[PDB]
Amino acid sequence: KPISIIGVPMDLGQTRRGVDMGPSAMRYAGVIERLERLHYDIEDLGDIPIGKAERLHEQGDSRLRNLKAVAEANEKLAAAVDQVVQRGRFPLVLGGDHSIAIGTLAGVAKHYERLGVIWYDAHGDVNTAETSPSGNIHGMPLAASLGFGHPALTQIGGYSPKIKPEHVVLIGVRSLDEGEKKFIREKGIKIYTMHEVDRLGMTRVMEETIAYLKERTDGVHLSLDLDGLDPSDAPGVGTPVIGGLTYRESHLAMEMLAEAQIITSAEFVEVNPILDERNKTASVAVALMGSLFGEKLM
Amino acid sequence: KPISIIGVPMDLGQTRRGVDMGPSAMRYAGVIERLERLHYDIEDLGDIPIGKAERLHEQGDSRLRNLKAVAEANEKLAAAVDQVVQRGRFPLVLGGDHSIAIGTLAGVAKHYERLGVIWYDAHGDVNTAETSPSGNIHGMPLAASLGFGHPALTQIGGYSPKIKPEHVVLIGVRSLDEGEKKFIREKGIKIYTMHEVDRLGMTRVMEETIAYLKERTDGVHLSLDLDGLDPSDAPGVGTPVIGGLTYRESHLAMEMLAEAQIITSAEFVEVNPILDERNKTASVAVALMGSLFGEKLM
Amino acid sequence: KPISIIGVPMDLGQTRRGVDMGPSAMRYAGVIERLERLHYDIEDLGDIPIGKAERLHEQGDSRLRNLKAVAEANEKLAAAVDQVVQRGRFPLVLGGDHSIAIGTLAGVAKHYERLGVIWYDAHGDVNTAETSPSGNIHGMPLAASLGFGHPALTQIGGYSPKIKPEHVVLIGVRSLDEGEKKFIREKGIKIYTMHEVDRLGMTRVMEETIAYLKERTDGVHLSLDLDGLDPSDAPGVGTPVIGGLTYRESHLAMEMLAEAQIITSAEFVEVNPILDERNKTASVAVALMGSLFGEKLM
Amino acid sequence: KPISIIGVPMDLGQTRRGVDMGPSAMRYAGVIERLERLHYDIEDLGDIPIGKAERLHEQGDSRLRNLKAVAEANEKLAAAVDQVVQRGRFPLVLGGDHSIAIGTLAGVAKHYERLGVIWYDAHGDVNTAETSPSGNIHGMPLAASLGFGHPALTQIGGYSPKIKPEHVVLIGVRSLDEGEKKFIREKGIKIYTMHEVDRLGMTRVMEETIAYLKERTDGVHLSLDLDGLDPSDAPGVGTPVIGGLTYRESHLAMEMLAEAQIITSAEFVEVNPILDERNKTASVAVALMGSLFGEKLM
Amino acid sequence: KPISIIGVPMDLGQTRRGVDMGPSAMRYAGVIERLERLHYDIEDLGDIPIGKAERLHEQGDSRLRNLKAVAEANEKLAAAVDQVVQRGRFPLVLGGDHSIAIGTLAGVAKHYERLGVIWYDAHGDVNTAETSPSGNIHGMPLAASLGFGHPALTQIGGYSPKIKPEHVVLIGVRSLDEGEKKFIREKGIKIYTMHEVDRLGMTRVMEETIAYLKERTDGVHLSLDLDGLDPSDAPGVGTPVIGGLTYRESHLAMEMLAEAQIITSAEFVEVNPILDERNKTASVAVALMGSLFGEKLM
Amino acid sequence: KPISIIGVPMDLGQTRRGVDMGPSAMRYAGVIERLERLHYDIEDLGDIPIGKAERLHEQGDSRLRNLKAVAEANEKLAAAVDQVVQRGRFPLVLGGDHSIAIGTLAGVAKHYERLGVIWYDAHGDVNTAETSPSGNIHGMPLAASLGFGHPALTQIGGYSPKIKPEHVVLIGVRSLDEGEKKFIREKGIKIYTMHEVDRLGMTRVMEETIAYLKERTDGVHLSLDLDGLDPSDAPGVGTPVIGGLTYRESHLAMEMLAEAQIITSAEFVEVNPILDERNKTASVAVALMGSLFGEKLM
Ligand SMILES: N[C@@H](CCCC[NH3+])C(=O)O
Ligand SMILES: N[C@@H](CCCC[NH3+])C(=O)O
Ligand SMILES: N[C@@H](CCCC[NH3+])C(=O)O
Ligand SMILES: N[C@@H](CCCC[NH3+])C(=O)O
Ligand SMILES: N[C@@H](CCCC[NH3+])C(=O)O
Ligand SMILES: N[C@@H](CCCC[NH3+])C(=O)O
Ligand SMILES: [Mn+2]
Ligand SMILES: [Mn+2]
Ligand SMILES: [Mn+2]
Ligand SMILES: [Mn+2]
Ligand SMILES: [Mn+2]
Ligand SMILES: [Mn+2]
Ligand SMILES: [Mn+2]
Ligand SMILES: [Mn+2]
Ligand SMILES: [Mn+2]
Ligand SMILES: [Mn+2]
Ligand SMILES: [Mn+2]
Ligand SMILES: [Mn+2]
Repeated sequence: KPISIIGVPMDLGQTRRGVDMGPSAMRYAGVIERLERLHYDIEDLGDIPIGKAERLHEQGDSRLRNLKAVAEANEKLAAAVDQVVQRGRFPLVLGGDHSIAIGTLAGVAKHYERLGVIWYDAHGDVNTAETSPSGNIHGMPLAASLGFGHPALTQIGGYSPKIKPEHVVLIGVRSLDEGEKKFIREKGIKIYTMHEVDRLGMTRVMEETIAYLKERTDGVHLSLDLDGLDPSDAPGVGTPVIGGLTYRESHLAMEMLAEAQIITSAEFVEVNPILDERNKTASVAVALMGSLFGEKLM
Repeated sequence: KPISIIGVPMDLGQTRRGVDMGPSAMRYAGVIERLERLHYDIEDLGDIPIGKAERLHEQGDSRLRNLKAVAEANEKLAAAVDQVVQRGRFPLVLGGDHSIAIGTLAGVAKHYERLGVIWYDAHGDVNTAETSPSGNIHGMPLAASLGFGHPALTQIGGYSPKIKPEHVVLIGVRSLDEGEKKFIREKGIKIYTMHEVDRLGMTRVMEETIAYLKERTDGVHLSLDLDGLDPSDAPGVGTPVIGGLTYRESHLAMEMLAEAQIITSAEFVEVNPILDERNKTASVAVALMGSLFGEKLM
Repeated sequence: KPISIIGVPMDLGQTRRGVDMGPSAMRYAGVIERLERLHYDIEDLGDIPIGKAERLHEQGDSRLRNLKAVAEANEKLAAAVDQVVQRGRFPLVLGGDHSIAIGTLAGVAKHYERLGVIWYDAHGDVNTAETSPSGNIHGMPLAASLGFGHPALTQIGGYSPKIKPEHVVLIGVRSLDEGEKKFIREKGIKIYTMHEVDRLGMTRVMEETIAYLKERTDGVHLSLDLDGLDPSDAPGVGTPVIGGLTYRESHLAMEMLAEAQIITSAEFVEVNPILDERNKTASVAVALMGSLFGEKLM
Repeated sequence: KPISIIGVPMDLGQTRRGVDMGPSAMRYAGVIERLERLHYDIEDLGDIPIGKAERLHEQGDSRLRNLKAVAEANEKLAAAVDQVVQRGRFPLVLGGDHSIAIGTLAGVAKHYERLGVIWYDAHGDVNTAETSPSGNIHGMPLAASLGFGHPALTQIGGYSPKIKPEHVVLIGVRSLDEGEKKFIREKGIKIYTMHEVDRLGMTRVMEETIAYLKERTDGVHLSLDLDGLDPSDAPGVGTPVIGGLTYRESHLAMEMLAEAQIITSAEFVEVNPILDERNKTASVAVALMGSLFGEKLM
Repeated sequence: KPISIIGVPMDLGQTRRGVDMGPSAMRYAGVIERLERLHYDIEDLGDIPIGKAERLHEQGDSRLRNLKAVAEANEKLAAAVDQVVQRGRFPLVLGGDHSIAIGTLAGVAKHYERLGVIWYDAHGDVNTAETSPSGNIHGMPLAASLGFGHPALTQIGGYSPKIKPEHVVLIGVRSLDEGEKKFIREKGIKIYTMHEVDRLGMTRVMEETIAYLKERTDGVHLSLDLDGLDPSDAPGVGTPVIGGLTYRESHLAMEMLAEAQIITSAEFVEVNPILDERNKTASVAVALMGSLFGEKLM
Repeated sequence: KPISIIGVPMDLGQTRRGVDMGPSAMRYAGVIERLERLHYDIEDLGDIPIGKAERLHEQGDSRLRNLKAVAEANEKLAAAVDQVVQRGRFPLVLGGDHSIAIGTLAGVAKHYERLGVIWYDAHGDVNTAETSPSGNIHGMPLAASLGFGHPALTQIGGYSPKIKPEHVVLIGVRSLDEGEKKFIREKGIKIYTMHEVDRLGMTRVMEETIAYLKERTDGVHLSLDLDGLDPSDAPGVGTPVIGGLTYRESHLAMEMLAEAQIITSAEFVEVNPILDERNKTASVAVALMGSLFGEKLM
């Protein structure tokens, strides 16, 4: 299927400057060339225009920083993603902080009966204004997409929820807020923390994940946050957490997904050039995209 | 069960300065806070007073450096640990070179019919004056606790041996003196060298270890030497050996032990701030303690 | 005097991706805040729109890569800078590869009888299509501004030359192409290579430079290329050259310039986040700007 | 003159754990051996007992954290230093955060008509409860010794002030709070910030400093804070500030002082093993002490 | 069986200087000492004399650089290896770029009915003048040994092919040229790329490899290219490729081979001191050789 | 004057393996290319054949390790150097441990009435069997050349002494053995330790050195030991000593010597690839050679 790249230079879902440079860092790491090589009809649709954050004092509220700007940008993203899907192309979204998942999922989900999601990350991203210890929307996209959160975020695209809890698989988690542990537990979301990765190995984790979703969804969205990988492998992220997934485990994960042919949409987020060591993180993301799209060693 | 912390600023069992700073580096790495967060009744009993070593030429055996001072301090530790166990609390001992295991085991062992020991280390620590290539008592604690060595060491606490060979499991070993290989072989001590860890995986090694001990002991003491981990993960150790256990394997190990609920006492040793990179090693110890005491990702 | 910031996300004057991210890396390194603290009326005019380069095979000269797009963008910059000077504000230009000096000098020069230029760099940037070993316009801005090169470059702003050779002082030079050595020699441009910096000391070099220019110009433009500093201090540059100016020498230089009160415009260029170590280079630029604008230790 | 070493494991004048390990890190870096080699009658008097900080809520006040504990410890230090001086020995104090300077100066000053002070540091340490942005007493010792501050600190030793402003020379300063700049300016304290070091060179700075003091004091106290050196040379400090004095400049400074024979008392502070890279900082301090006490290359 | 060491200071099969220093870096890393310790009758036969590259204008070597010189050196190597085998000694060949495999296999193969080969590498080394993107013979030894390539290479030793495709097992591959992918695919060579290593694990991979070869060969040659290990573990190699085999995986591999007792000859290649970090790579090689030759942890 | 390169792969004058690799690491760092570029008639005469160390039990060398082998190699070197000088060519000797200076000076000195020597080093290299704390001849070449030491060393070339103490200038010294301090002091050798470099600066030091020698010699030999530079700049050396000469200071030194046109012969020694970081040290050497031979920035 042809691919359309949409850059979302988003940094409103958080407070550290630099993550808005993620889309072009990956471009500069050679994302187009890498995929053309695999014989893809790749198209770069450019970047979604992101506004300037409204003063904290007139925004949606403290627990939801930049609510309106984040919401607006996500609306635009959702429209772009929708069009791409309508054109029969695979939407490959580049971030940008994780709050963009709200827009991506909004543009995609409506096209599937039962959309599944693989959240490759160090965090669960299932906070709400109530549970968030930061007020940063980049830590709420999964919860919002499940229909839990401020309506300005849960209603992006004019519908909700985008996916069901039983259709989500979290992988690589190692940093959950108390509220989130409760949410995951209560909503019954399938999760493989680093404990399971270390205990079962990435091969079993991926095998179980693929089987689980293939068995109950009609499309699967890969929402990959680079902080899911260990900071030594992906140093350029806003909220790094040690003891993460290795460079090799991540390639095995992408290769298995490619092999399974279940990924129908994808986004690579949280790449921050300003916190990186010579674009290493954007490079990992591009290499991972290569594997996901079929690049093989033999 | 409530926890009591006992610091043993010991460096007499070896020759490199700095390991005596281990207890406070771990305190500064936040050991109390980490455990309080887990809802424990944690108490810090302070540090055992360590004497000064007498003139080497006045010492009566070069194969046992600082014997008197090491024995003396270990007696004190044994008393302290005994007191804690008597009070119904779990003794968490912080080192300090590994020779302190002699005191810890002396204070604990007497309270169990068949105490088991998990020696997580790169070394066997089973030397004697006869086999030691260094004369450093920090390389003799396991042998001494098994009743093999100078009576000044084997009789701490007024009894011997503290544990039986068939109740010991060595994990992470990769540096054994010839005499030690003979000792382990002949005494029939269960050992998983890096070869087994690589070949079987930490999960299998830990499963077998837990099953083995749970099946024949009434308490299990964890004697964790930070040099068991790779020097890249735990740089601050006096006798580093490459090709060690990773940060993740160690967390998995602690997590499985916690899960099994078999650990009845523990000690974290060989942390040396002076050979470290910004307290990294002390921090690893604290994070591993978190996992040992039940800290979970989900 | 109030300051106006103009970002020029330019990478057309060279071939390595990333230098276009320079303006925002410096913004993220806190340029506005640093200057506001000094009590300045600082204004950020945004970024000059940079077009896309036309097909190389369609371009009419390989010795002048991206000539049209580079000229076009420089025209825009010149207009913007002119506007700022007309408004009685100091133009602070952020790059972006060094080819932007053509636009900056074009907008400024017209306002002075004898504009002086301090070129703090590892290179002379005095190549022409004839002498350039690369065809990269970023290595030609000083020559072009002196009226030497392709008219598309020498005529930006509708006039030429912008400055006279006798009013230029090169500092920190350590990498000159043969043609450039000839140019500097023949045009009689004052130059302090690393040999002079080492031999005389930065203090003497700066004293002589300030006296020289103050004695014959009515305004002085500081064109600071971060690659003038040693790669260990400023790693994020496209063409690093070892044996450069230290962090301290650069602060002393800026401090002496501020003290002299001769700088009437300035530009900080060649910052590339993608070749950097956690925005270090952009940070150095911001700290140097602080000193240039009067920041003092006591 | 014979030397007496007094360790002051102080961390109450600040908030980061670890600086209390400074005295023994330097001991472990071999301070005694280094000085014995120079044929000194060196004596180690041990460490001053430091209490536990009183709860913020019952202490002297917010702007003066741990006031009573700091004061008390300084009283003890002053008594110890006084005795040493009375015994005709040179007092060499090892810290420990800089607040210990209050005790050292109290024990020394009373023995001189006009005691001079060389404050080798990145900071001025002339804050008061009024000007302090932290409430940390380690940033007030110089001001307190000049008689400016809370009486609990200004009256240590039963007298004040300990020295006169005109008898103080600050060297290496590069991080002053606004209040401090005012204090220095108004009290007329001689200061050589990094600007002067870069501009005049360490040789001239030291020459001027030595002449200045030799010309008006009857004894000179060297209060050396390791953060005075660049963080790359002395990484183990609580409040590092970039762009500092090099390893060589510091040795030249010590060698010139030794040569001048004007230093009558000294203290090396802020060494923190826990923030260091393999005791590098304590090692620098010991090497510097070697130079100060006469160690020469030829 | 007694061991004979033959150094082959070869760098003709490639273009980066330094790999000719491989043999002595390993000797300096203690290869003799390490093997003597295991009680071997080790003999060092010295180095094969290698020639100088003749003028390109003279002889042609665009697709086959240094053909004559590489061929002549390999003839010498083949003779030396043959003699050692004839003397009933195990030939341990130290390189030197991988083109030396042509000579090693030529001297060994003729002595076995069905010689097997384990090619531990990041590359396939199965290029031909036709498929090679570099013209570097160090990327053609496996193809040449299989009887595919220039006769000057395929006929070394006076016979061809040296081994059969079905008796070859590639391990650690992660960088194959298109032509090589086709070759491996068509020739039916057994291969475990990093995908298989990650998916099955090194234990499984080695078990399958040993059973596969033991089941159909009468001897097995280990051709170990240090670049098979990740660049972080073996930095000193001419063509590093990230995402490689770890230091522990490699030890496990060597330990299992020793255990299986199937290796009848071996070579360690591509060690380049000039691209290394303090002989780290030569050190890993010596360590791996120790394991291969029976060194055990217990 | 035409240049002849003579490699001396010597490691007999010391005990750490690797320094014998110095000559080719420099060749690989591009020494020929660098000098040809300066339009020199450069010739590479190859390497002096060096022997193997004979059994300690056989010949004695505790205070004079490898005496016979070091002496014999130096005789060969002396002949080679003599011939080159006889042919009217400048002898450029590449080491190899510093003991080779004995052979270089032996081949050169006889051709001058008053040969001067600039010993750029961290050490004095003026030990004798009596004063040497190591028995390593690489720490005795200067003393031996001055006619002090074992006759096997002092008589190389059939004459002694090669030079006079008053014609020697040591630069960069920071590590002298007590006996050496006495020797230098008593022999009246001119020396600039790091204290003088720091105090006077490299410009002053070189000016004084050039005027001193130019005023009383008819030729000057540059004996440059890379360990004279700081270990951060030249990491690959057998006996590094911190607080050394910077990369820039060394270039200035070479630039001033070239300018003075007083150097008539030279040798670059102690380069050890095996203790280096990617040939960095050999690279610095080649760079310094370029400056020495006239390479200029302008
Ligand atoms: N859970 C944290 C971190 C989220 C990071 C998202 N990129 C929060 O909600 O603030
Ligand atoms: N086995 C060695 C090293 C022991 C290290 C103990 N911490 C010895 O006995 O000396
Ligand atoms: N002088 C070289 C390098 C210039 C670098 C400019 N930023 C050239 O003209 O290509
Ligand atoms: N000036 C700052 C830092 C002082 C650091 C003293 N060691 C303060 O007063 O908080
Ligand atoms: N496959 C590449 C790299 C080979 C590397 C061999 N050591 C080539 O043939 O050029
Ligand atoms: N002075 C010491 C070190 C000399 C190093 C010579 N390269 C010695 O003679 O052993
Ligand atoms: Mn995350
Ligand atoms: Mn996320
Ligand atoms: Mn151990
Ligand atoms: Mn141990
Ligand atoms: Mn430049
Ligand atoms: Mn430039
Ligand atoms: Mn300070
Ligand atoms: Mn201070
Ligand atoms: Mn390879
Ligand atoms: Mn290979
Ligand atoms: Mn030396
Ligand atoms: Mn030397």
